[PDB]
Amino acid sequence: PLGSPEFAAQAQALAAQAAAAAHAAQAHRERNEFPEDPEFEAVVRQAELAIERCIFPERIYQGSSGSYFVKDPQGRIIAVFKPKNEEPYGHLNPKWTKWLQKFGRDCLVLNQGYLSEAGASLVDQKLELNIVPRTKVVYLASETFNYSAIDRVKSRGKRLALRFNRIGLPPKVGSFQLFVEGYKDADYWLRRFEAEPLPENTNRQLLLQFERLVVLDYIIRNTDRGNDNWLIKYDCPPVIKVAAIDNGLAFPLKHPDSWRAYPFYWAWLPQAKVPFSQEIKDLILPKISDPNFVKDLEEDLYELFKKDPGFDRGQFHKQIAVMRGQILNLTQALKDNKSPLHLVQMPPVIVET
Amino acid sequence: PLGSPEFAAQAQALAAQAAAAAHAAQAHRERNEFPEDPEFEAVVRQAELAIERCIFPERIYQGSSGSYFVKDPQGRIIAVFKPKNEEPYGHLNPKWTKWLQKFGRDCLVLNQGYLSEAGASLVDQKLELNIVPRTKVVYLASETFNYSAIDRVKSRGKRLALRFNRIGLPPKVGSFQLFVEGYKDADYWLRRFEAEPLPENTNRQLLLQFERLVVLDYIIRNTDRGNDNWLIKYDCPPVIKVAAIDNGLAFPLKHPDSWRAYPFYWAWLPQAKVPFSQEIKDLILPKISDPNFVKDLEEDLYELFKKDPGFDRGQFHKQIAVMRGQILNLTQALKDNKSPLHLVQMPPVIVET
Amino acid sequence: PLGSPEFAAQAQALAAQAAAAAHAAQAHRERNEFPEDPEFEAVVRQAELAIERCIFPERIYQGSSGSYFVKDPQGRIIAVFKPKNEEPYGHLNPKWTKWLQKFGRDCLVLNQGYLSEAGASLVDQKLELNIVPRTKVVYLASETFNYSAIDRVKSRGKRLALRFNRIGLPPKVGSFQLFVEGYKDADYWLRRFEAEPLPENTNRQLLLQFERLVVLDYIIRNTDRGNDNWLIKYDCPPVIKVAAIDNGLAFPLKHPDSWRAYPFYWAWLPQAKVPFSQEIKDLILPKISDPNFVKDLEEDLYELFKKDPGFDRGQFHKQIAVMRGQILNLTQALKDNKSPLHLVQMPPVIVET
Amino acid sequence: PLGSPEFAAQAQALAAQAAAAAHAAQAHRERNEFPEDPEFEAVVRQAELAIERCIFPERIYQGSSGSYFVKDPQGRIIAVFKPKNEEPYGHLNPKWTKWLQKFGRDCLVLNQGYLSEAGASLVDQKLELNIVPRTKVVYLASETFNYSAIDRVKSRGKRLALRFNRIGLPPKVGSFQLFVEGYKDADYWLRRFEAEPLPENTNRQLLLQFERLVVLDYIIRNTDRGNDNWLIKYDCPPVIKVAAIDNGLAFPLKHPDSWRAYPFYWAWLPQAKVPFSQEIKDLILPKISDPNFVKDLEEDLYELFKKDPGFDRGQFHKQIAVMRGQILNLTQALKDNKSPLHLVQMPPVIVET
Amino acid sequence: PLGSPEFAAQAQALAAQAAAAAHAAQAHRERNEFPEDPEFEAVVRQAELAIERCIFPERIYQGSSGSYFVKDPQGRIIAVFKPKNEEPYGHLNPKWTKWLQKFGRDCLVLNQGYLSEAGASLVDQKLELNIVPRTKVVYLASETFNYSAIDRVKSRGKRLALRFNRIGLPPKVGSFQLFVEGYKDADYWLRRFEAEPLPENTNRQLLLQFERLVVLDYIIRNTDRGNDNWLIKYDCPPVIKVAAIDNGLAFPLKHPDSWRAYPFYWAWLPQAKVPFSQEIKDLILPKISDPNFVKDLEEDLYELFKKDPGFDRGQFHKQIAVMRGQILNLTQALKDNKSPLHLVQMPPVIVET
Ligand SMILES: Nc1ncnc2c1ncn2[C@@H]1O[C@H](COP(=O)(O)OP(=O)(O)O)[C@@H](O)[C@H]1O
Ligand SMILES: Nc1ncnc2c1ncn2[C@@H]1O[C@H](COP(=O)(O)OP(=O)(O)O)[C@@H](O)[C@H]1O
Ligand SMILES: Nc1ncnc2c1ncn2[C@@H]1O[C@H](COP(=O)(O)OP(=O)(O)O)[C@@H](O)[C@H]1O
Ligand SMILES: Nc1ncnc2c1ncn2[C@@H]1O[C@H](COP(=O)(O)OP(=O)(O)O)[C@@H](O)[C@H]1O
Ligand SMILES: Nc1ncnc2c1ncn2[C@@H]1O[C@H](COP(=O)(O)OP(=O)(O)O)[C@@H](O)[C@H]1O
Repeated sequence: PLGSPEFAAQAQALAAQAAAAAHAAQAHRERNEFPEDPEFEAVVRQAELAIERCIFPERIYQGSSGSYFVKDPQGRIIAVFKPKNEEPYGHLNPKWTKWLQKFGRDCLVLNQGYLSEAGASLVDQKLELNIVPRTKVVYLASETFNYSAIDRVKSRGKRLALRFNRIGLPPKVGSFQLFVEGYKDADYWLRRFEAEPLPENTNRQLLLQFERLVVLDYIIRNTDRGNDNWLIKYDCPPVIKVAAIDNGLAFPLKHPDSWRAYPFYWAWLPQAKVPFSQEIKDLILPKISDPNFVKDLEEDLYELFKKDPGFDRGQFHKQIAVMRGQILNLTQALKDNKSPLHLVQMPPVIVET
Repeated sequence: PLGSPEFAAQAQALAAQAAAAAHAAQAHRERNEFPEDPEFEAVVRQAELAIERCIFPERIYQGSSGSYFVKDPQGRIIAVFKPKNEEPYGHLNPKWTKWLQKFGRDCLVLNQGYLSEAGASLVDQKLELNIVPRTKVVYLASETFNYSAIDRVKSRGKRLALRFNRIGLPPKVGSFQLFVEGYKDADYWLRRFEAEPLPENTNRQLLLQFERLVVLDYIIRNTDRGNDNWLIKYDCPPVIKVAAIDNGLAFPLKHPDSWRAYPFYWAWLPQAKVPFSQEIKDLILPKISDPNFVKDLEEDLYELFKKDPGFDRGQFHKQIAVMRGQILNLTQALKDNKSPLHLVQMPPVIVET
Repeated sequence: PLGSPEFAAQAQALAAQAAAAAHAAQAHRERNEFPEDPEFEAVVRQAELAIERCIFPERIYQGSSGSYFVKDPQGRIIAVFKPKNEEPYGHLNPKWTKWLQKFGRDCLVLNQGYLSEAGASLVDQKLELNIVPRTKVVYLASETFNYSAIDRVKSRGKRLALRFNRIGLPPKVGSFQLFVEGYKDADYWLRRFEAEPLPENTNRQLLLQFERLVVLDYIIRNTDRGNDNWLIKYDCPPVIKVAAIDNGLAFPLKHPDSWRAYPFYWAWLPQAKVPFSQEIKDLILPKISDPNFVKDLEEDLYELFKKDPGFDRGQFHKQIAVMRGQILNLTQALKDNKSPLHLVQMPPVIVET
Repeated sequence: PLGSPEFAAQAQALAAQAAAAAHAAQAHRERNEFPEDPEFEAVVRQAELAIERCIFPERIYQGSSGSYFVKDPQGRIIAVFKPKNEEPYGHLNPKWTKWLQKFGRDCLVLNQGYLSEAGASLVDQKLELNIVPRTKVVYLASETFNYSAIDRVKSRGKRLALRFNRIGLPPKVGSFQLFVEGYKDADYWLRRFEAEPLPENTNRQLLLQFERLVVLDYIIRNTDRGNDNWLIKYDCPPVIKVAAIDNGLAFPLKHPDSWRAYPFYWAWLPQAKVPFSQEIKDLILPKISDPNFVKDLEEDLYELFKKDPGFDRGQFHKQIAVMRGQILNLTQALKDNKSPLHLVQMPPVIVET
Repeated sequence: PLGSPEFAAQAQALAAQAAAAAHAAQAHRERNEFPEDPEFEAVVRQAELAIERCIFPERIYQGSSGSYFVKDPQGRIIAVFKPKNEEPYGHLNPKWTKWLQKFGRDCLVLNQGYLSEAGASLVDQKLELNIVPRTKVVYLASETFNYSAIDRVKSRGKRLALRFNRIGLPPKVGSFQLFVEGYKDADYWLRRFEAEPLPENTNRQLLLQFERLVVLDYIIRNTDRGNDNWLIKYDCPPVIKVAAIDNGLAFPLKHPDSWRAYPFYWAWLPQAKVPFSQEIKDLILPKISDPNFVKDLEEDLYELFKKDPGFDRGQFHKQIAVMRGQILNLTQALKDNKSPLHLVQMPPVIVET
């Protein structure tokens, strides 16, 4: 029916349903569905629930201004939430990027912290490191988040959606990282271990965890890893665990102008001279040296990243080019039984496809 | 020394000191000095003090999103603070006004609520009504006010001024109205009085207070007087007092397009039919019928108003033209022993100078 | 003669001579006169001389693309020259700065490397540290510098100035740092000393030098000090000397967004835990705690900085505000016999005047 | 399958492969393949090879700033390379052409020297003159070419392409003309011949070569032929050869405003009065008087020319119109046994199609 | 006191009074004062008076849409009022003139009808012709004029000026021409006279009047004189009078492109062949041939014309240049006892000063 009334009717079926799909996309996102990870989705519902019952995510007192401790309805801290528009460069929305070079010393993209945060977790899972607490992109509305004067006043009047939902403040997008319990700043424990050495079996464990951290931080090329920035959990009377937690500043789009800037702080630790174990070599090498694994990972990051309103294909390629370079270096250092310290000394490479 | 080296040196004395004055004006304002009213200034210091000791002005739960209960260091509520940039139209700063007509149904100016608030108090004092709690333009900085993401992050780092002041968040300008104790919504009491009439002596008092309210609300042509909006204080075992408290929406720049919109809600009360007393006639008439009193008042409002960044001489004339018209009507109704109700029925006049 | 023919003639004396001064300013700068330091000026003449005789400054092979080893007519390396327009952000000349915020993660100004370079030397002298080899702002023309295609072709034809000078390529402005002989990367020596400890008297010397480095790097808040970046000279059969040499990335305009980025690399050395000596306390404290010394230094930097075409008063204040903050911290740590390591741990302060 | 799923899939086959073709076009060009002339391609590989082994094309000392002597890995000069962006008007890239007339005295196009250079060779081959050394459009990257500050710094970091190529500096496009050995400035020999006349047989040879030069220079209407600009090779104890070498300024788009400007310098030589031989008449006439030969040549030049980013169809027609006019004049002078001198005296014609 | 406090105070006397003068100029104009002609001013007051008492100027039924019959309070027609903004090209206010040539066939200025109207009267008086009824530039406000929707609604609300004037609609500027009684279309009478000739004495009178018309229409170069356009008053049982009444389209800025367009319609009448009398020659020649009279007249028109908001000095010169040309021709034809018909046949001249 190439030019017939039967087809022109079908084209109008598609037209109006595609406009129905495009109208109701924002509501579909703000629903927070994770078919692929029900355990996480549960914790989000729990977060949403305490919000209704009026137990509000509270600002983190000593950290940044942009991060919140999400509480469950009982009162327990269950997650950390960092909203996109509460990041430092949260303004500058009318993308002003193409106007700038058509620059600069900056090596990170402008306002995609929450996506770095989420992407770190995504690389973690793909590599099976389990050091980054599951963290995903999530919508949340709360009295305690930083809204604008207009946003607040608009929201005093009763509003209803249509499925007769009440509408509070506009939900903010951000990273929602699962909170983990009984951990401490890596350096706190690290210096105690210096005073008291650990039983060699336990210490062998700490070292396996630490290697995983190195791998993760090298691939995403974290910009901001201190030794206060990862966490160690350790209880004596016997397991020891690390948690990689502050990954808002990774996935740069070029290696920094000077090598000295943005160092990996763990590279100065004595642990860093210990050559990579076999355990890490056959957990990681089978993956990162398969071109399909890297191809598949790149695409996972593409999907996650595109979500952002400000997404730029040009940037994403630059970002991936850096990562490829890291993967390359890492592969080498893994094949030659080198150590984390050796790895950070290898000259940075970019790989263009 | 009209073109000599002795004078050219004196001109450079003036140049650099006038630039020193213009540099350090913002710090001079944010200091909150009131030579003319030390009692008020004291309460501001007290507000500033609790801020340092970490007793923060808290958001008013049931009212608007833009208003805060300032507390003293003890915990007592001492003032209401409404910041300019937390008003509904707080955005729209790059004055976009001349671009609009060179409009509209709107009869109030855009973002000068705090000045209406302050101006109401200023008219109160000039007329000696003492129904508006002293309220002035004040700078305050606090964790609990609504700042932007940038403003917050910028302020985590230690900053010092130079007289080695610490610098918190940037101080906000707004209205700072003295809080008054033991009052209730005018209509709460008003309906009780209907059930229980008041002793005629007390009732005569309520009526004197009420006349003052009428006068104030008519001259500034309040846009937003409900009967929940003014307050009555009354304790039995014998004085009764009114408080005019929510004057953010007065000093319009034209009479509203339709007379029916923005009514004075007290005009429907039975009290409003009672003709103006002698007490009010010789408290007000000697003032508002002296052209110099009005001239002097206009200039007080000019000085207060100009403070605003968005101030517009064109608007201020329109504003004053309306007020003159009200004063005119009021003068008439006062000379002819008319009642508040009669007064609100008189056709609105504008007076152009 | 306020409006007379005698004065109008004098005003024309000034008009045409001020236009003569403004015409011939560029030639006056490109002359490289240093009344205040004849020893340096000599070395510049020597550099200019080898240029004529065709001994060309050669590109530094392993470093950056923007730096040249200036040779005397004999062949000896006598200076390092880094031209402004060969810096990384050398383009972007039509100042596009005000168009950007009226940003950003960048904490250094755009294209003022040569001035940081020169300013470091200027702070050195003022404090009498003598660890930075004298370095000033200098004009040089050479075949080997990176010119544009036009600049090169234009310069094949014979040109003459008028004092019948020949004109080669257009002279470039940059930093001209005196070359120092027999030094090596600080870490080269530092690790040898670890194998072989130094005689305690010599080692006490190394420590006095090192303190000076700390002081310099903290005040200008160098962004880019590695342990390959300063140099140690040491000959055994007994003095030891440091040279602070790569100061192109100091005088930031804000403390970096994250404390972890741009660390001072010497802070990890064991030397850094040794508390500040008396020798440094009475060489520096008498200076940096006199408000006039700081006032005088600020003005020296102002004069040097303004030279740049892109200079911005707004930036320069931000820059000075940072430095004041450093001076403040430094003063404290010097009074309390603290160590360099303690000093870098003190929270960064900004001081606004 | 005009609107079916089988076809929509095929359209996506084309879409993504055409985008793959368009992505990887620049890499395809920078490869320098000449199926049609393997002997030339070889010399390019040889040039590329010495570049890797670090034998760099060196600047031509006495000529222009834009030309380089390409060396093979042995050290021998094998080619002359003139990059497009090192031509005099190499800037002005954002084509600013249509903005200019919607002018001027200029009769050559702005920045297509390398194409004139290449086109001269292309006309040579088509006419079988063999006086222009084979010269084609070629990409080359080298330390010694004139790059920008950014281009240089960007290229210090290791980069890799993906077929795991290393990436040096960005390759420049230009003309790559085969270097020819043992030649001298035409006038050098020409004046010696005046002192010593040549054996009449040899001299008859010189004259056949010279006619070919005339033909070539007249058709492309070279703008810049001196008598230092073509070369004669001559060895006594017996052949003599000319080489037409500097053809960067031909293919004008109009005849010059004044006939006197841009003369053909050989027209003043005594040789120029000698009428065209039969040898040239039946080598050239059979060609240039066949309309198909001219049609075919025009299309060869079209293909070569379009390569340029700045190409303009409007200009190319004007260019071809001039050439047609020359061909016309030339045909005439060839039919009537006229001499080169007669030919240059014939009034310039333009032929529009 | 050239730079003293005594003078700076006097300069502020001038500043604020000159701003007082400039503020209250519009009110000063809208007052309609004619010191120089009290008889006219009276009739304006009378017009204003009937307006208040609600006897409104009524639209002229058969003429243009822009003209009104002003009535006195009794009901008698006393004047014709043509408002500027009711002319055909009344829009186009934001002068768009300089944007047009930096054109055209149009030979009149855009929207200055009322000034032509007024200027005709002004030329009449200066020459003492007394055929144009006194007409001046006048402000009037009336319900019946054509106002905009906004103008009307704005004016329902009571407004007062400050000398406690009420404010009706905004007053319009226009021409206010005295109405004259018992006249008829010139051609009505003219054709009757053809049937009945007039007594020769009366006819001699008609001819003197007619000459005056010719003079007036030629000098201002009326564009639009029909024979219905001037009026004759004639009563039998003995004077006869003409009235020149519709002069809205004179003072062109160039002679029309074609001579045939805009003819003087009286030129076809038989009267027009009768040579100019002595009476007109010594009433006009003594004037128009004195250069000072013309100089003085030009300045009177300048003053009148400048009033217009759209006034343009460039145009006014062109206008005066045309008139000078007419005066020149007229002078000639008056000296040589020529007739009106001869005069209109003389080629148009422009005279530039
Ligand atoms: N997923 C997590 N589980 C447990 N503790 C966390 C987690 N994320 C952050 N923290 C802790 O909470 C605080 C939050 O700060 P962080 O998220 O690192 O950003 P910043 O310090 O820049 O605000 C830190 O003390 C950190 O140790
Ligand atoms: N100066 C004051 N003294 C005492 N009570 C006040 C004062 N101002 C406001 N209130 C009370 O506090 C609440 C604040 O609301 P208000 O200032 O009227 O603005 P909104 O209701 O629009 O937020 C009201 O309940 C009012 O009764
Ligand atoms: N003033 C100086 N005296 C002696 N050696 C120097 C001096 N400046 C730099 N060098 C040395 O020369 C090289 C130049 O590099 P440098 O100026 O540090 O910048 P980059 O390494 O970024 O090019 C380094 O090896 C350094 O050790
Ligand atoms: N293809 C070639 N073969 C041999 N010699 C050449 C060739 N091209 C140029 N030369 C010689 O090398 C020098 C290069 O200059 P040229 O290419 O003519 O441009 P310019 O003189 O404008 O730089 C000249 O001396 C010329 O004689
Ligand atoms: N000053 C005047 N005195 C007497 N009658 C007039 C006067 N002006 C106009 N009229 C008459 O009133 C009518 C008005 O028309 P007029 O002013 O000529 O312009 P239009 O015909 O274009 O509207 C005409 O009939 C004219 O005869």
